[PDB]
Amino acid sequence: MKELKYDVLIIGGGFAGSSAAYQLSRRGLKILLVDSKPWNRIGDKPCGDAVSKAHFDKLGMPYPKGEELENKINGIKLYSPDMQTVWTVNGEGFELNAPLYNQRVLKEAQDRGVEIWDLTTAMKPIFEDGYVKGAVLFNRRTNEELTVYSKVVVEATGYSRSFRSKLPPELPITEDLDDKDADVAYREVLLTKEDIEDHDYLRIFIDQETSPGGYWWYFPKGKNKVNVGLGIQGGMGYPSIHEYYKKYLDKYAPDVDKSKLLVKGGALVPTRRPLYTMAWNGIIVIGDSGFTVNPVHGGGKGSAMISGYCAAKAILSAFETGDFSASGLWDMNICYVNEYGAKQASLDIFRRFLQKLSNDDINYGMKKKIIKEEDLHEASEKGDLHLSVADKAMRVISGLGRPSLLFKLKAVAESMKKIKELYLNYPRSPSSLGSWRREVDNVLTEFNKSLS
Ligand SMILES: Cc1cc2c(cc1C)N(C[C@H](O)[C@H](O)[C@H](O)COP(=O)(O)OP(=O)(O)OC[C@H]1O[C@@H](n3cnc4c(N)ncnc43)[C@H](O)[C@@H]1O)c1[nH]c(=O)[nH]c(=O)c1N2
Ligand SMILES: CC(C)=CCC/C(C)=C/CC/C(C)=C/CC/C(C)=C/COP(=O)(O)OP(=O)(O)O
Repeated sequence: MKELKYDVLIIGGGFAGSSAAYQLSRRGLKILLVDSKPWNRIGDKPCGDAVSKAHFDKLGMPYPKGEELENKINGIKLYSPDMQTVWTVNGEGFELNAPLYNQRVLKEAQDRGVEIWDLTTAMKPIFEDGYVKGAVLFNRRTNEELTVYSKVVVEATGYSRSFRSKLPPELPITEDLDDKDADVAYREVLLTKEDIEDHDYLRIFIDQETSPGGYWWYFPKGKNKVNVGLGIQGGMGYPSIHEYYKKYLDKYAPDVDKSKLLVKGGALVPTRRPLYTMAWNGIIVIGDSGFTVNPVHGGGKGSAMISGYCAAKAILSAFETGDFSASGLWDMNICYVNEYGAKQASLDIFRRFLQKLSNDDINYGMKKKIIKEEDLHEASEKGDLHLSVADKAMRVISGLGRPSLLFKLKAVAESMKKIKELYLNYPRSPSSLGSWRREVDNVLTEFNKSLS
């Protein structure tokens, strides 16, 4: 078959892949990005389509404008299980037309020298001499089966992790996902009968009975259009998520016009710390494939762009040292862990705590205000549950006279702090990875026991 040579092959054109291509463009490298979907459908994976504005600023990512921005967001309303307590968290964000913005990032990258092949699937990994050296591609637009050699492969295939799962299991880059370390999520976009009240605010409903292990949401895409859905924890033996959706939709969205359904669908959502290493010999993994999703609120589009940024930086470093080993690409880990990874690890622990709380716990915690918005902002943005904040919450929890998991909040905060420092001390070289990973596992397995 025909053979082509590129500096970098990016597999997947989602938020992760497109950002990597964008950040790498116009810097002396010959880059190819491929995606199985047609151009017009790239980026249309079921999503809430809510992304913080801060991510676009930090990474120098172009703001979503025109038809790419459906609704401006100025905050989030958080509802208690009994709907009695409502927390308001202010902050600027965007409700996106995800495919439209995704395709512009691709189009701009293409205008900057990046070659993009749609309707192209990476079938077989080229793994020779202990290295990832490219992939076999099938372009069904031209019915060609091409062999493409690259110095670095950027695996950005989303939750399917379809490419790296075909690599030898001895590679640390083939680390798989535990069922309980993920959520299944489902959403629909419908027009509403009445205009949406406070349509510039997202709505999140916490309820372990209507959405166990996750939450319900109501994300306005306009004055009369809303992205409504839910997420539940996988590996728990829960019935189909659509059973939950169909049963409790009217409670969280009584205003929707069910005859005006625009889109519907669901997918898997990783909810844990990222891959212990997101780089190895000749390969970097980003996005959902590298588990870059926020373990608490399930947001992954912002951190996917971050992973693409770090992938670009690491690859440039590799070419400047002529070293495409794990060691040569190791800055990928250092960059991402400091930018978002260390936060994920802390929130990974906090998630396990939150998912085991009862509705009574959450009702009590919110009504009695165990934490304030100043620290809630600090919590899900820096991953830090300050010990002073936990102490203040524990003094309130001490007023509870019934048995509750809430009483372990101080211990949870200490565990979050411990694993946070452990990730900030990420191994400088691949030779220290195994020792560090086992130390992380010990912290996690210990914490799981402490919740019982
Ligand atoms: C229902 C629901 C709701 C939400 C969310 C998820 C879900 C399922 N998330 C998470 C968010 O959707 C997700 O984390 C990111 O879109 C991940 O971006 P990626 O580019 O990694 O994956 P993504 O799946 O978007 O990209 C993968 C791409 O690779 C392609 N591909 C796969 N295998 C291939 C192969 N072998 N060859 C070629 N191409 C291949 C696919 O075709 C696809 O285009 C979210 N996030 C957030 O921040 N805000 C929110 O509101 C939500 N809400
Ligand atoms: C539904 C699933 C699976 C995930 C959703 C993920 C979420 C909640 C995304 C919300 C993103 C968004 C639009 C946030 C806007 C509201 C907000 C509190 C933003 C905070 O970000 P910053 O702008 O940095 O906050 P500051 O106000 O401190 O600057």
